[PDB]
Amino acid sequence: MTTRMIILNGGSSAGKSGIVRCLQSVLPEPWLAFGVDSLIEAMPLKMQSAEGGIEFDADGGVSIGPEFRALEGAWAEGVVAMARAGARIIIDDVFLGGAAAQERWRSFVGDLDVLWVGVRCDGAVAEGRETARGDRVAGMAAKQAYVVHEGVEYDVEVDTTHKESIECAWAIAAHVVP
Amino acid sequence: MTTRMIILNGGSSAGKSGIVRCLQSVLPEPWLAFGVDSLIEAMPLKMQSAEGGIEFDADGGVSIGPEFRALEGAWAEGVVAMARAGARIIIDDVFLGGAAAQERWRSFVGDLDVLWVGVRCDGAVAEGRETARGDRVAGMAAKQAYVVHEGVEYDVEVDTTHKESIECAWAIAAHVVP
Amino acid sequence: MTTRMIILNGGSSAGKSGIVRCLQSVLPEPWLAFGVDSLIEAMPLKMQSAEGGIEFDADGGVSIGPEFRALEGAWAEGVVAMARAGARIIIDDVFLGGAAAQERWRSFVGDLDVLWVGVRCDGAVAEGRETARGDRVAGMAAKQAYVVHEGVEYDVEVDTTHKESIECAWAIAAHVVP
Amino acid sequence: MTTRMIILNGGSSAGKSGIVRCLQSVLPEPWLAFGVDSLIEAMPLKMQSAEGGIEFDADGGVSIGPEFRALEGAWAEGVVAMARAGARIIIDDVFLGGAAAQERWRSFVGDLDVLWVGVRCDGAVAEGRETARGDRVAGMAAKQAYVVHEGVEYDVEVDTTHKESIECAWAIAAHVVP
Ligand SMILES: Nc1ncnc2c1ncn2[C@@H]1O[C@H](COP(=O)(O)OP(=O)(O)OP(=O)(O)O)[C@@H](O)[C@H]1O
Ligand SMILES: Nc1ncnc2c1ncn2[C@@H]1O[C@H](COP(=O)(O)OP(=O)(O)OP(=O)(O)O)[C@@H](O)[C@H]1O
Ligand SMILES: Nc1ncnc2c1ncn2[C@@H]1O[C@H](COP(=O)(O)OP(=O)(O)OP(=O)(O)O)[C@@H](O)[C@H]1O
Ligand SMILES: Nc1ncnc2c1ncn2[C@@H]1O[C@H](COP(=O)(O)OP(=O)(O)OP(=O)(O)O)[C@@H](O)[C@H]1O
Ligand SMILES: [Mg+2]
Ligand SMILES: [Mg+2]
Ligand SMILES: [Mg+2]
Ligand SMILES: [Mg+2]
Repeated sequence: MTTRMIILNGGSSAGKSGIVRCLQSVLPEPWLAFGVDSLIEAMPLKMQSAEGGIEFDADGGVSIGPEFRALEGAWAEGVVAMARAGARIIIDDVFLGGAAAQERWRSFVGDLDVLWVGVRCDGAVAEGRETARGDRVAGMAAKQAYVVHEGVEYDVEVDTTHKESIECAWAIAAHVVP
Repeated sequence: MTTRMIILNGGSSAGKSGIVRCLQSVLPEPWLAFGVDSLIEAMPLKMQSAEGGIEFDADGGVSIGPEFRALEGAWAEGVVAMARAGARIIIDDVFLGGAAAQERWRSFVGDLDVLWVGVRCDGAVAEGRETARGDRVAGMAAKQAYVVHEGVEYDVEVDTTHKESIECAWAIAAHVVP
Repeated sequence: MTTRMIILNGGSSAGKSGIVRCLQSVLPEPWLAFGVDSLIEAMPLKMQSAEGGIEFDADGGVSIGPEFRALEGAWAEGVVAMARAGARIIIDDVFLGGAAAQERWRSFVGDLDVLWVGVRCDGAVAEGRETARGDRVAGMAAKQAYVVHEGVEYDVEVDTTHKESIECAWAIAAHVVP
Repeated sequence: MTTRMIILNGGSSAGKSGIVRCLQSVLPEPWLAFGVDSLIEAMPLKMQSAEGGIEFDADGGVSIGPEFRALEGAWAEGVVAMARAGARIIIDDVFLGGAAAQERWRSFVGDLDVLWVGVRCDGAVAEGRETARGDRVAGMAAKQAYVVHEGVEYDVEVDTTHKESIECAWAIAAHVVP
């Protein structure tokens, strides 16, 4: 019944991190937030230049090797263990592998009560926000806007194309069982 | 005729910096961007704890003393001199003093060809974005959403309540004379 | 035998994060880094204004309430679970409670093979670096420089007062069993 | 007599920005700080991918084109105009062209009272700090450690190899005429 973990999936610039910060403010109990950004931040800088690490193409493409996966996997078991220990966890990720990525997460969460959230946004709109964010490599938002949702099953879906982050946070918070 | 400087005015979280980065991307010639954020960044950290410096109240209020003004004034003459020297300058500021703030800027720009831009956004919407930005002191967006525009005259007005940053950038870019 | 986790303890501005980034570069296998900075970053922003959250005094003091501890505890079990799952973890923390803080960590790591590292630095020198870092609240470095080491037991001790981060990283890396 | 502007020159990771923040804290009057970092930040992001913009090689090399120079030049006249208007300015730059770079600055400052500061640091030590800073492209520090000082004339020279930033700030502050 009680929601232990909230997992958001959406393309780059779809507005996930904004929604996450809104949720942390809205939800009464303290929720810990981790995601693709914090993981990469925690990983050695050289992982971004490594063999089977992660590589960001100049056109917005992304390649993930086994070195990166091995770590991410251990990290996933860790966040789940945190939830199991009583910490409310919010995870924002990018399911590059679509359904396969969701399945990978399912293998780690087991029977933990999870709230699966989909964060959609028009490709062209996301691209604009990517440019607005100033520093982002161009091309990622457009490339990930749709494929990351293929075959993915959600409990709640929000679309930031015409809805503010705080509004999507309200919609999501309503599906969180205390 | 040729636009030398673009000055944007709007409350906190109205979306100015996003628009500025979009303009830098859109406009063909290179535009240098400076604003309230970069100025404070350039000022001594102690200016934020000083006598007649700048003080951010816990409720989102802002107080500016003479020490801060003295510097800002010299800085303003500097950015104008940059434009005079041929650098295309974009300035994003918050006219806390309404018309008075615009008048102060006018005293510095002289007959320089300037494009005055107003960036409006619904107070409640701006507040939401403030929360989404995660780290912002709560209360500033609501407090500045309307008063900073009182008596201010613009050449172009954009409203980010229902328009993306890139879209507002297109509207503004159309009024920029090459 | 094989080192699974490296735990660094030292006062603010002692140079922990610099050493951690050097270790991630030096050590051949990928090491995940988490610490006080990333935890606070992951915690709701409101935790910094909460009842039994964390509070940074204007003079550099720090108060931790039960709300903060509850989360930190679950988080600690999580990073340990990550190590247990095969991820090499580096943790940089500030043992405000001295030996008590180390004991708390011991209760979580169990028999996991851990490398306890002490990072010392002259109080006045740390204070200077605090000022140099530009944005840091003044007073923290001096306050934490010595008490955080009282009764704490280390496997390796490095002193950054006259040694570069990369040098301390070499000293620490030599005690890491592959 | 009265010092109007302080210009620091040194290779990447030599510790310039740390010294600058120490100076802003130490010096009694408020000093505005601008440098290579703030300029690039103010320039369009695309300047880093442009024809005659700025390009950072993967090995730490740096190439500056005419597009970048044109802007920098106008910007230089601007900071000088700020000083002329009464704002105390601190500039931290990297004289890639050695004496030629200092000459370029001289053409802009005219007879303005300037304090020329040299910030040296052992190449290998700077490289280590580069790694410690975590995110810096490797190779820049070593490449710039010595050539940027060739034929450059200073009023004060500080060496951060064995001196803290705050200490170098004290040495520099002593040559600042009120
Ligand atoms: N609902 C929204 N309406 C308009 N702009 C938004 C909205 N949500 C977020 N933004 C803006 O979009 C930009 C990018 O969004 P954000 O960083 O939240 O995306 P993200 O999905 O977290 O990105 P990534 O997947 O790369 O980590 C930011 O500048 C953010 O402020
Ligand atoms: N048109 C928009 N639609 C939705 N979200 C937007 C829009 N423009 C900007 N945002 C988001 O609003 C937040 C705050 O906006 P931004 O930082 O651009 O405001 P600002 O006016 O520059 O703030 P300040 O005055 O404090 O410097 C950011 O998270 C940004 O991504
Ligand atoms: N060995 C060193 N010699 C000189 N300066 C150093 C050294 N190690 C780190 N520094 C500098 O000291 C400053 C503060 O150090 P750092 O941020 O690494 O400390 P920290 O212990 O991680 O801080 P906190 O506990 O607040 O997280 C930084 O500006 C850093 O570059
Ligand atoms: N005197 C010092 N002793 C030890 N570490 C130092 C000293 N001064 C600075 N550092 C550290 O060296 C690193 C790099 O220095 P810093 O960023 O100040 O260099 P910089 O010359 O400003 O770089 P750039 O030219 O790329 O802008 C930082 O992590 C900083 O904390
Ligand atoms: Mg995100
Ligand atoms: Mg702004
Ligand atoms: Mg640290
Ligand atoms: Mg610098």
